[PDB]
Amino acid sequence: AAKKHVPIVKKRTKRFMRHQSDRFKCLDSAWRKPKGIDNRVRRRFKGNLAMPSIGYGSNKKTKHMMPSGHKAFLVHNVKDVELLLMHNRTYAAEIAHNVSSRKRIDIITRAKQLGVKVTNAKA
RNA sequence: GCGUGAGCCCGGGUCGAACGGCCUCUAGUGCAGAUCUUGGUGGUAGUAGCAAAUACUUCAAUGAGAACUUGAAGGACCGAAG
Ligand SMILES: [Mg+2]
Ligand SMILES: [Mg+2]
Ligand SMILES: [Mg+2]
Ligand SMILES: [Mg+2]
Ligand SMILES: [Mg+2]
Ligand SMILES: [Mg+2]
Ligand SMILES: [Mg+2]
Ligand SMILES: [Mg+2]
Ligand SMILES: [Mg+2]
Ligand SMILES: [Mg+2]
Ligand SMILES: [Mg+2]
Ligand SMILES: [Mg+2]
Ligand SMILES: [Mg+2]
Ligand SMILES: [Mg+2]
Ligand SMILES: [Mg+2]
Ligand SMILES: [Mg+2]
Ligand SMILES: [Mg+2]
Repeated sequence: AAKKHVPIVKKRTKRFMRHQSDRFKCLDSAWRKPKGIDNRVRRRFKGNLAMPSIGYGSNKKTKHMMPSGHKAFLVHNVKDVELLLMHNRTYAAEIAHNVSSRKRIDIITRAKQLGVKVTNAKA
């Protein structure tokens, strides 16, 4: 179980999609700030896409925290997962994607010994 | 799943030989436009159309397949500045 923490509030779950990326396939959905002189999104017309702002920033107490209350730490081996020995209530280990199956099993066993949560343990 | 965001990480599939994090150093380093360059691909669309030069028809053979292959017969044109 994670450390006691204030409830996690996101202030927003949507992704801030790029303007007209829904209409043009040459445009990736990744956010781009519209620099056009006449742009309605830039000028903040009612009923349009919202632009990201620092006001959407998450609470400093719960930033980078997954819903279980843990912060993800990427591990590539057993020695990496052993760095979380003193942090099993604040940090959860995420096994790197390019780790072989046997090394994944070793990391999972060591994390079970240490009491460290693994976010992608099932395989 | 994380980040306000650019982005980052993971699960599954495909795949087959290299690759990444951190601190510095470096630059031919970030694209929707430029009637931009090269290449590829659409709707239009099975659409416009394939209509000058009189014209083809019967039987048989060949052949998987015959109006525009061939034989025979008929009907026609060029009509000696052909
Ligand atoms: Mg978000
Ligand atoms: Mg103006
Ligand atoms: Mg090879
Ligand atoms: Mg350049
Ligand atoms: Mg382009
Ligand atoms: Mg531009
Ligand atoms: Mg072109
Ligand atoms: Mg075309
Ligand atoms: Mg037609
Ligand atoms: Mg015509
Ligand atoms: Mg015709
Ligand atoms: Mg004719
Ligand atoms: Mg026959
Ligand atoms: Mg004919
Ligand atoms: Mg005549
Ligand atoms: Mg005559
Ligand atoms: Mg003469």
